[PDB]
Amino acid sequence: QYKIYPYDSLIVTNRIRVKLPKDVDRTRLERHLSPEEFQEVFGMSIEEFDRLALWKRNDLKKKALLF
Repeated sequence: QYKIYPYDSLIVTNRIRVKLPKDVDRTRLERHLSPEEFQEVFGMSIEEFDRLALWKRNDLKKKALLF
């Protein structure tokens, strides 16, 4: 559905090093990050995300330096 981009480059914390590409969204960047990376960068299991709601996925994303 989307293009699996690198978390190291996707992380806003690297905004100083490099900026995000053009073929990437900012509203739902979660879909641009692999499942193993999302659960590895967040801490919980990938299953938790799917079980959680959007509002939650968004909040956690920002905390993970995704937004």
